[PDB]
Amino acid sequence: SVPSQKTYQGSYGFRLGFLHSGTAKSVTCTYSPALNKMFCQLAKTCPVQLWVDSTPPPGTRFRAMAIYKQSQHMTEVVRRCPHHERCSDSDGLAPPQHLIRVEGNLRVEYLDDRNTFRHSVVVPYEPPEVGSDCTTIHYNYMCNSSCMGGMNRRPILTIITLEDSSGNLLGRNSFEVRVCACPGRDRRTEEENL
Ligand SMILES: [Zn+2]
Repeated sequence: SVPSQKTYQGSYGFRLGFLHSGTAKSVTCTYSPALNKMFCQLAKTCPVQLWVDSTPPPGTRFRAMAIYKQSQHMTEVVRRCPHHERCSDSDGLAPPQHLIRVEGNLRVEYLDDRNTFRHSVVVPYEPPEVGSDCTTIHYNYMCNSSCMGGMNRRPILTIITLEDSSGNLLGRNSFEVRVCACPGRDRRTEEENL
């Protein structure tokens, strides 16, 4: 039981885009093109852009789900550590076990899969303003990569699926995530190896 991570642009040319924030110490979120990897801080805004070549149907939704990047951990459900699950950081919408939240959207929906037990967060797709190129969603990651009892220093991927009103697959993309105290420093360091 592991969700597919195969990239699939689909009929609407579904792609992800990210801000070009750089690696100065003050950045709270930064994306590495070379590593296809997002470096972000705990509970801080994480902008992800949805790009499409054609506007998807009314009722289209997009879903985010985390899985472990390493094959020997892939079947394990990614969830918050007991400490953070018990933290008083609720937004009144997200379940306490869920790693990924959506910020600033009251139509957000959260799922515990009854069969796979996977967590995911789903949101109604809205097309960009006519003068805009893409739709920006603000995610929050509610555990650090280094959380004891949670991700436990294990790398994760976030999978974003585009789906129709019936939940049929329309598109898929993914990116690796590290949730850390110093995204800029950590990105610059990880790219040093290239
Ligand atoms: Zn944690």
